[PDB]
Amino acid sequence: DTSIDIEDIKKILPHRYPFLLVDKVIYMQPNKTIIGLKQVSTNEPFFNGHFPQKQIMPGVLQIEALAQLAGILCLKSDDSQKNNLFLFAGVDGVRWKKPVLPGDTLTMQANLISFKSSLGIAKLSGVGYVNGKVVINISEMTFALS
Amino acid sequence: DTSIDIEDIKKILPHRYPFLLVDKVIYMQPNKTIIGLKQVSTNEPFFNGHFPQKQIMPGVLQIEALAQLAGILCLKSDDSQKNNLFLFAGVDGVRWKKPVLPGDTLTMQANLISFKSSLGIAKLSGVGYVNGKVVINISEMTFA
Amino acid sequence: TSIDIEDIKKILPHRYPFLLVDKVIYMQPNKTIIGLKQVSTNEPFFNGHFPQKQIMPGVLQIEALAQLAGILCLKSDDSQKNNLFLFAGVDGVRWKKPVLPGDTLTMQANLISFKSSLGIAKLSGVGYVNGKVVINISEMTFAL
Amino acid sequence: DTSIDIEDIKKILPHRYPFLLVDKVIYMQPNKTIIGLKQVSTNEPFFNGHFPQKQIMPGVLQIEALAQLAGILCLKSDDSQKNNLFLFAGVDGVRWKKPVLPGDTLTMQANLISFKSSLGIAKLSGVGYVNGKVVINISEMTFALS
Amino acid sequence: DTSIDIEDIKKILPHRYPFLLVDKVIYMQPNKTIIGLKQVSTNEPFFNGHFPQKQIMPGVLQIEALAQLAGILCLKSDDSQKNNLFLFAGVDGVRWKKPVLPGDTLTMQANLISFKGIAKLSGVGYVNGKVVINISEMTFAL
Amino acid sequence: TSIDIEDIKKILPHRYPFLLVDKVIYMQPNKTIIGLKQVSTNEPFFNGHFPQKQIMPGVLQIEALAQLAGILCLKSDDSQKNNLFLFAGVDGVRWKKPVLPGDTLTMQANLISFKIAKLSGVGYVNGKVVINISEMTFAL
Ligand SMILES: Clc1ccc(OCc2ccccc2)c2ncccc12
Ligand SMILES: Clc1ccc(OCc2ccccc2)c2ncccc12
Ligand SMILES: Clc1ccc(OCc2ccccc2)c2ncccc12
Repeated sequence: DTSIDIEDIKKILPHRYPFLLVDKVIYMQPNKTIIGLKQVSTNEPFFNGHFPQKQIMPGVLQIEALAQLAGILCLKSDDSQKNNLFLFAGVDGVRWKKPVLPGDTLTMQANLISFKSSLGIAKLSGVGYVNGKVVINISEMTFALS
Repeated sequence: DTSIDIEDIKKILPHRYPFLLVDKVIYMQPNKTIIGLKQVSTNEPFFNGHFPQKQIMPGVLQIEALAQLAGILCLKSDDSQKNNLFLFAGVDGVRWKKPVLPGDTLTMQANLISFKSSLGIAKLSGVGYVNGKVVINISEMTFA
Repeated sequence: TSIDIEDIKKILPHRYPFLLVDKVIYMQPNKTIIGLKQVSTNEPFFNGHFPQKQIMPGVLQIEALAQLAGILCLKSDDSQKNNLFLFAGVDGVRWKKPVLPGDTLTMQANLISFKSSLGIAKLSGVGYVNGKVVINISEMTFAL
Repeated sequence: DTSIDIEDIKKILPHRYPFLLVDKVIYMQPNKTIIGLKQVSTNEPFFNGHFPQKQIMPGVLQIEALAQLAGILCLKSDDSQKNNLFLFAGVDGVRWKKPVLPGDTLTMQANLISFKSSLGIAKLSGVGYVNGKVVINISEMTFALS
Repeated sequence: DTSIDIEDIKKILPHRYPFLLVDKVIYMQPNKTIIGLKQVSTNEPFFNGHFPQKQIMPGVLQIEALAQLAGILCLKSDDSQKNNLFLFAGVDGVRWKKPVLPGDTLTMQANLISFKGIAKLSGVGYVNGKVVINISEMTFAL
Repeated sequence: TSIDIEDIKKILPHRYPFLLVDKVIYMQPNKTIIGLKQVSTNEPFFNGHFPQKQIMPGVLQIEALAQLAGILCLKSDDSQKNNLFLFAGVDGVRWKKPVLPGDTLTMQANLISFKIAKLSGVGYVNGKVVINISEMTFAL
């Protein structure tokens, strides 16, 4: 198996509609890496405003999606700190290569770099794909246990 | 490269948010068959109400998506009738086999049975798949 | 009996924007149920169906009847303390007239069969706007 | 006795979703009176917030509905001022008697009192009903045209 | 005073999205007065309908904001009646002076007149220290 | 030169629920831009971020500053009559303080290079720094 459907995602993360952007976790290795996806449908509430004339997934939400996927890893790698409210502290080295569109499946991988659990400091890298091609690159995502 | 993306789907169907349920058309043969997809995400407005404790894509929206996909075939097979507001006339032989969940891709095939080049009205069959498994069966969708 | 929207939510798990029964105006356990849905412009599906012309999607008329059908099943028999029913099949649906903002949709469902703790219920359904037939359904089948 | 339907109402009023609260106009007399209705359904977006435990139509939106209805009468009594963006200027003597609930029909009547072609100063009274019973009573609505 | 932030507002009022119209209470004196604010942003769900061509905060929603602020005062002034569902009963003498727009900060004050639940309150809203809305009398019901 | 939001929608193509600039208070073409976003509870994202605690998601603060940035670009040079710009990359973002219901978010974007347009961006609540962005990169 090694899979996780949205009901169990909701037990881990606090995020709800309209700001839960991880539909499924397909693979996870604690303290190491996590693979998951987000489905991109026209029937999402952000598309109307971005944009009326042309529907492109906001890249900033692509950041959020990966961050949430990254958040799951930390929470399942270490839950000694029984607090699932993770906040973005800093993000670095983001480059967007290709528009993500309604219809695409967004395949995401996040890799855990450093964890000093006593503080609440987690650093991660992230890559997002569509059809095996790189759409979003993230060098370093910094998250805070508050 | 025979396929239709969101923008051109919106040039064909009048449907908009939150009731446009075709993301992509991946194959189409005029007057014969159409294959498309709808991505199923937690970030869709119906899941909060269906249901709070357990997110299941309402089966009636699976009828809707397949029927919108069917509607594209009718309109691209014959646009002499320059009007894109078709209405569902009836539906028959719907069985739901498996839940459709956030994370799935809904792959849909609609097959044209009859088009009345005399009376007026289209009849089509529909099938929807998740990971190759059959989730929805529709014997006959009726259009006018 | 009558049943208010507060008591309806005590029976059905459906929440916004997918609860499509406003009131149940008559009920007879194991036999028949009469209810209503008020159709207003101020509903979230009307923007997307359609921008140029607001017609209540026929599939939601299926949804509403079947939600009203579900209430009858849960009140006729609740030994199965499960309110999460799912649509299993629907057969013989025919839409006669567009349902519009301003309309009251008066709905009747008639219980045909119930196989106890197998959890199979079969029901017929009709909808009306101004005494006129707008939706007919031969058979709604549920997995209790 | 032209029944007025959703589409033609939208041709009179600039209001759109989720702030158009007239579904139909069933009777109109230019410069005199107007009767219309608003259908009250659970499937409206304001009901989740007002209130989670008990759905009651916000009394203020009942004001807004009569205000839109009255606004239809003004625009169909006199459109020499081809500016359909009318704003609320004052409201006086509003009483609420009964809760307006999902499933109800809100039947609304507005009566024109005064109208000066000089600025957009139109004064109107208004009553709302559910099952013939009075639910909202308004002595005077004052509307300024921009 | 001491502020009542958002989370604590939701513990006093039963109102939720999209009908909670009080963002913050900056000062409150039980049985006397309450001062609060509502941030007016374009990213609010009513602005698309009011209006497509020109975004103006509906006037009746400013009544609702002040009526919710008033509501906080009543419920904290006396919670012997531990029923937070207070309903509008009457409103009298409303006069809107100026359009409230996206970008503005709506500063609001409600003043308790009488309490017997029967509570009467006056209300005033400001944008840039300028009066946008006046309310002589709000009447409310349990 | 001061501004109301009807004109902002004539510049930017973003609409509800993804227009995140309410007012432009100052703009010097090819140089700097000062704007604001009002943070209210009556905003659609707050229900999901989070149920128990309402905090403006940091990524949407990037979105606000970047929309403010894209206004400067479109007014500084509209020879390229395409108002659909797209984020290409963003670098050196640090979040110092939560943005909450009740706050005003005062934003400043400073144009660095234009051939591809680069910009820095800072966000304040009460004159105190909440968000810092070293480099935003755009591709119209
Ligand atoms: Cl000028 C401009 C155009 C379009 C935008 O949408 C967000 C976005 C983000 C990533 C990739 C494409 C688009 C913008 N988002 C933020 C800031 C500016 C923007
Ligand atoms: Cl009794 C009941 C329970 C739940 C429902 O949700 C819609 C649905 C449709 C298809 C499969 C599962 C669920 C219902 N939908 C329509 C009719 C009845 C229903
Ligand atoms: Cl071609 C097409 C056009 C419009 C539609 O709207 C849904 C609907 C359902 C019932 C009556 C009218 C309209 C469709 N609904 C389902 C399937 C196709 C459709």
